Amino acid sequence: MLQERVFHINDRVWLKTGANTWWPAKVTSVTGVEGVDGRSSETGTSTVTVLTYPGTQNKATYKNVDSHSSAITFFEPSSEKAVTANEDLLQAIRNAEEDKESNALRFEPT
Repeated sequence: MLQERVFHINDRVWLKTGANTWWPAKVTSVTGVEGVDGRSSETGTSTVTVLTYPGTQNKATYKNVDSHSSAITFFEPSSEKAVTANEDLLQAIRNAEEDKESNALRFEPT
């Protein structure tokens, strides 16, 4: 009984940092209780902690939230439309590109 789309570790989505600054977000599928995300936050406190990828100047942070979908969209970056003069945005653009619900699946790891 899943939704229309599928959820993966990579989770290709867009996160808004302000107004003209956005960064890639990936859900590791980590609850903050004991697996309450399989039912509903209404039960206890099902919190899904996600950790993006490290950039060139900014490092990935970890935050626990029900989903934060109201802050992040479901799509991919434009790259060129994001290119301007953001060192951090540059590195973020690369990650978001690599993370496509199939990261570390086709290419061999380190």
